[PDB]
Amino acid sequence: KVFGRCELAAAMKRHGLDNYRGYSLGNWVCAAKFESNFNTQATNRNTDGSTDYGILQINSRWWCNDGRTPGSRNLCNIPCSALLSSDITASVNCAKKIVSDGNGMNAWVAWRNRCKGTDVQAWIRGCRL
Ligand code: NA
Repeated sequence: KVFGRCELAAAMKRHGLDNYRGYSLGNWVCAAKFESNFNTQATNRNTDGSTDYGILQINSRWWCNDGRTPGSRNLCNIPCSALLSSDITASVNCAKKIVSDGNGMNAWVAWRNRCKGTDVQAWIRGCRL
């Protein structure tokens, strides 16, 4: 599924991301925009044997198990295929873990490069929340 901006914002709000660990909703929407272009099926296969999965491009070395990645930790305790669903629940639950495991949103390269320091409220402006 390719989400709309406001539709994704509402889904992320329903799942408790607004102000999760001090990150406003627009940060999460911005991260998804630049990680995956709002596409739940996005995959990026890296040369290091790992793969980034889903709307938040969560990597298979630390966070989910795909059976193919060296050094797997599976800290979210999920198969990576769960991150390719049309429903965002598994991606949101794992994203919450990423931040709870002592990372901030700097764990997402697209957040740090394209969202940090910007007016991230723009990403939820005009939306029914
Ligand atoms: Na996309």
